[PDB]
Amino acid sequence: PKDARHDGWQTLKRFLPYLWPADNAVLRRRVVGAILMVLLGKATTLALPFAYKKAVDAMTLGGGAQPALTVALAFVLAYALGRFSGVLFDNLRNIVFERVGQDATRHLAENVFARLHKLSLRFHLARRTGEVTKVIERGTKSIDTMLYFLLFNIAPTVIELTAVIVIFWLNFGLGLVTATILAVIAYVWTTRTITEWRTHLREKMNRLDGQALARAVDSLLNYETVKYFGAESREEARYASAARAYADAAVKSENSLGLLNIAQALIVNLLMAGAMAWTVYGWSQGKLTVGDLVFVNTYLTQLFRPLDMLGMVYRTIRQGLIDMAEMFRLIDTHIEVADVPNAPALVVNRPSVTFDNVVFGYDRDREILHGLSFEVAAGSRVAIVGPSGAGKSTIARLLFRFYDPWEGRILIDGQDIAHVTQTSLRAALGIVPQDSVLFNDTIGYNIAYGRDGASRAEVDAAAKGAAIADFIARLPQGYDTEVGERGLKLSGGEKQRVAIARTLVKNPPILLFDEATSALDTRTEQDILSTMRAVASHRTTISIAHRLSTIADSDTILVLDQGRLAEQGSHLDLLRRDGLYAEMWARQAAESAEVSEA
Amino acid sequence: NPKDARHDGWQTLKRFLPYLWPADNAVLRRRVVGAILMVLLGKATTLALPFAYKKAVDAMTLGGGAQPALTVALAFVLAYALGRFSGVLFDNLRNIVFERVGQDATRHLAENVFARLHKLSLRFHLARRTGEVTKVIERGTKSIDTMLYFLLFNIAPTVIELTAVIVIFWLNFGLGLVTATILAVIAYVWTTRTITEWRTHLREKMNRLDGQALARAVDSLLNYETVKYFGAESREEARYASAARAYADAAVKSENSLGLLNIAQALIVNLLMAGAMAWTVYGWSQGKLTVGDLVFVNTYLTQLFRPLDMLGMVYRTIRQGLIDMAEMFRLIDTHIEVADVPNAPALVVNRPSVTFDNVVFGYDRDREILHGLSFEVAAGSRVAIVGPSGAGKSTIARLLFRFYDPWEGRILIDGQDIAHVTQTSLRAALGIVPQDSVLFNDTIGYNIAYGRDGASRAEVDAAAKGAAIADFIARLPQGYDTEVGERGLKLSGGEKQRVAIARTLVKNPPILLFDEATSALDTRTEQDILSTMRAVASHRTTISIAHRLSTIADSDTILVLDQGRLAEQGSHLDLLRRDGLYAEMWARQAAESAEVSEAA
Ligand SMILES: CCCCCCCCCCCC[N+](C)(C)[O-]
Ligand SMILES: CCCCCCCCCCCC[N+](C)(C)[O-]
Ligand SMILES: CCCCCCCCCCCC[N+](C)(C)[O-]
Ligand SMILES: CCCCCCCCCCCC[N+](C)(C)[O-]
Repeated sequence: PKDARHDGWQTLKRFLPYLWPADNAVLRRRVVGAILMVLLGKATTLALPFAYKKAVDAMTLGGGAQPALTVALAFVLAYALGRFSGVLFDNLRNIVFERVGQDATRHLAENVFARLHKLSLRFHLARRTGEVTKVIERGTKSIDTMLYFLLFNIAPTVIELTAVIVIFWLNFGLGLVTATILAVIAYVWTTRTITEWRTHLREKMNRLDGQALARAVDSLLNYETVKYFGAESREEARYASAARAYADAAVKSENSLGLLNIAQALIVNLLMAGAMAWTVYGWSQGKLTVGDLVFVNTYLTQLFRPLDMLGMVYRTIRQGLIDMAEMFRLIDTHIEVADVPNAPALVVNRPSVTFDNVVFGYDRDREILHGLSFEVAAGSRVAIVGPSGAGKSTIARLLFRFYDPWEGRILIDGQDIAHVTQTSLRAALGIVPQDSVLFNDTIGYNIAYGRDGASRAEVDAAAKGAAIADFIARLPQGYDTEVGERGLKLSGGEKQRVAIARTLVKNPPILLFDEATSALDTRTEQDILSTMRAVASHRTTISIAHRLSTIADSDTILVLDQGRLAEQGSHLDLLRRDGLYAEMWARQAAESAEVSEA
Repeated sequence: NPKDARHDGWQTLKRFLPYLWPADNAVLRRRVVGAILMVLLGKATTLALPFAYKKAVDAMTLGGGAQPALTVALAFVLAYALGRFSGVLFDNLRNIVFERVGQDATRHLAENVFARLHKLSLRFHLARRTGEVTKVIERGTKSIDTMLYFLLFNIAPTVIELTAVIVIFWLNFGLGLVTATILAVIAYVWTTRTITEWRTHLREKMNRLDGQALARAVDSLLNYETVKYFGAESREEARYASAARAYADAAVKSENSLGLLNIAQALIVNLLMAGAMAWTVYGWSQGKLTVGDLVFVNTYLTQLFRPLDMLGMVYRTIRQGLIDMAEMFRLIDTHIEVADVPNAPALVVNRPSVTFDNVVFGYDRDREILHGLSFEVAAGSRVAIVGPSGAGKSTIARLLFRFYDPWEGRILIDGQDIAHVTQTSLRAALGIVPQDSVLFNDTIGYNIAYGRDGASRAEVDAAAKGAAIADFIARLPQGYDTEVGERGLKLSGGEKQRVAIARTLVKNPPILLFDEATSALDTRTEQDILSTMRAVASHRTTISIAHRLSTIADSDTILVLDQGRLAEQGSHLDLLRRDGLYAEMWARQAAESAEVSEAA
């Protein structure tokens, strides 16, 4: 299986089950029909030059003005009809297949998509919409072009080349056979080596093009700054030099194409010259008819027509195979966090949260949690705070099982979250993160996202609960207002309110505020804090906060130092202890005063 | 006037022709001539080579005058092969010789448009998304290049060949044959075109669906965390699958239609083939035509219809290329709102005063903002401009840099109306630190050096020091070669403002503008940067446009705008004493800060 040379062959064999699904009968029928269309089309194209030979033969055999007229007429008509017919077969093959190709590549994409969702968070799925989109577009085009070239250019040509070898064998040579085989070998090898050089030139040209283009775009998007420094002439010169570098590279790449074409023309035409000369010489001895010259000429031109594209085909087939290989590598990549076999669902009857001696870090060379233990009582409002090395920023990620502890365990109710299904676990958890994100869709879609079947009544109830309902009411399209971009832009407080609403639709027993107000301004922070307190009403709530004043009303506060629980208690008890929390409090207070000073 | 014509493809091409035939470069003109010669040689060769084929056949079937027939046939066969290779050689030599011409012409068109875009008014608001613009321009470049190549090296050679084939078929056959092939070409073109319009529409629908599917997938992947938080994986998968199926259906239709065009083309071509070959053989029956003639006619027809095998795509591309090119010329045509007057003198700043003289202005003609604004800023003085929401102060810097002209009134620097001087000299007199400074996609050292064209490493260092950003750059791994902006290291607002101060330091302008310079900063950052700003304001005329009055209270004088006019003028104390608009504002701002101080 995967235990193989890892070449184009393996990638292709891996793709083969998509083309021959074994789920779908209809597609299998289509593949068969397409193959029949290939065989018919080749049969037709091989046959039609014989029709040409006969017409010539009848006019040359050949004592004057004879029934040769009827026969020659019949044969030219057969030849023309054959030409049209082969085209009909080829286009019919394309048509019958296209559904197969489209389905197979779709299923491959869907499999990759699903896996990418199963894979680890640590794969840094935070990047540019444009860059990713360009890459995926490029690869999609790559794999498609590749499939079409492989199935409908290379394979028919292998069949035709073999048939021409058998035919040329039976009726000529075998000097003819060796000459054409050597010609094909030289043609392929030459095309290949020149193509490798050409692909390198293409890459350089492409990179230069990107550079000139980046210069123009950066310049234009910075029109104000360019005016401010009166730098138009400068930017023009800057663009122009880049544009010149690009043009030089383009001239080189395009010229190298002329070289490949000429090289190919020489090979084909030496073969033409030799084959036709030899055919004439055979005719001179009465061994071969005059029709034979036409026969050989047609056979060779037909053979070498698909190889006219060979260079491009090769580059393309190469690139696609690379890209597919890449696809499969992702499908192959192992999943860091998995449900154990036959994992039970989490059942939350009492929503306590326990951290039991948790040792964790993102990377094995940097340990963040050094044996963290704490208990959060069901229904309590708790805060987790600490200074810079405390490790509090891991809590949410550990709790939703984005990662597993190196050592120790996390429990909800009485249960190790490592031993339950990931879906049931996340089903018990609500989060309002620091930067909530909106999908590119309506406010309603975004709120409804909290639970799969969510009704509009539910969206309304949640929107009320987060107090974003009036704002939505004052939009013309209300809940059908598109947001994100290109959509309406929301303020930070508005987005946090959507996030809270989303969680309200989910309606979880355990709710996490993960630096929820950290990006908000003061007035916004104070406003959203009452909504948060209200929404915390009959849930176990864990608030992870930088600014202590925002969490002072907590039932209890857990203070972390150096990956362990340093202090615990209510805000007054902690101030009374004169410990780490008290110090932080003083410090934050002092800074608040300082800003007020100025 | 060439611009005085119907707006079609012909006009667009005629506009492009001077780029192809420069009358500046000459070398390129030679290349164009040479390329045309390669077209002619290549055509002569391809038209000639079937005759060599015809003759070879003739020597084999009427070997009476052509002997030794083996020798005659061989010589002709070799002639034919040599001819094939030769036509290919001419064609590629033509491409090679032209390619520099093409690249240069399109480069110049691009440079003309670029220069224009910089000349056009700010109101076209040229700040938008990099990815979209880049993909569009890439699309347009590919589009125009492809149409040029198809026009010069597919359509035109085919016209030459088609005419030649008509003259030849005329002299030596038919002329029923001439009519038949011409009818065939006409049917072929018409069928191809009508099918192509339909196909192009299907292509557009397909493409739009593809983008939609890709966007759903990308939104999901970039939102892996949120998708996780809500257990929404299956939902997102189904959501991708639905779009993906819509795309696949559209693609299937589009590719199927390709099969229809190909089949229609083959029907037309092959009917012609059948008729021509029948007519030729029957002509042979009557002793009119040689058997070589059959081969000759067949070869001629296949050669004629090979470049037309691409006709559909070709048609789609050339059309699009022409549209895109027209768009280019439209930009070049668009008139310039703000221009130097003819033979404009340089602005000469000896004493750097600034005068606003009865200035009436608005961005748009139905909304007037400045209603006759007048003020004098003394050379070397430090002044602030403040006002409430409708005062119009946000226009001042834009008027000074002549992004726009006053509707009425004028602006003077050192007694010279800025409308009548060269824009470059005027802008040379002015420094600005704007509210949001922007960085080029390049190193931080480049961004600082940008203040003056020839800026030395030393000047950059001095400016960085004056901006108090030198220490920060030192602690960068790559120092001045640290890449910044998008695709680069992210700088804080204060860091960006400090880079802007450094650029202005490199520039060393006589007059300096702080245009809401600290308005995007937090309080401490603002307080830090203000001392730097004051130091750099030392011996310049400085104009500070500020929302927050406390940040400008130490000004030599303060200009208070209300409703597009000068309401109040004077020192911060004179203004508090008057108990006027500035006083009210001051009081209110103080109140607000205290209220904010309250929440702690
Ligand atoms: C309809 C075609 C769907 C198949 C999936 C296409 C995704 C292409 C991504 C290829 C990128 C691989 N890589 C990283 C080497 O570029
Ligand atoms: C939105 C209007 C587009 C006009 C922009 C033209 C600026 C010149 C950039 C052309 C780039 C040429 N290229 C891609 C070959 O480098
Ligand atoms: C071959 C290089 C010539 C400059 C390339 C400029 C690209 C032009 C893109 C124009 C597209 C505008 N549009 C879609 C409205 O037609
Ligand atoms: C690291 C990049 C690999 C990501 C591949 C994701 C494949 C998602 C499917 C996108 C296919 C777009 N399509 C086929 C509709 O054009």
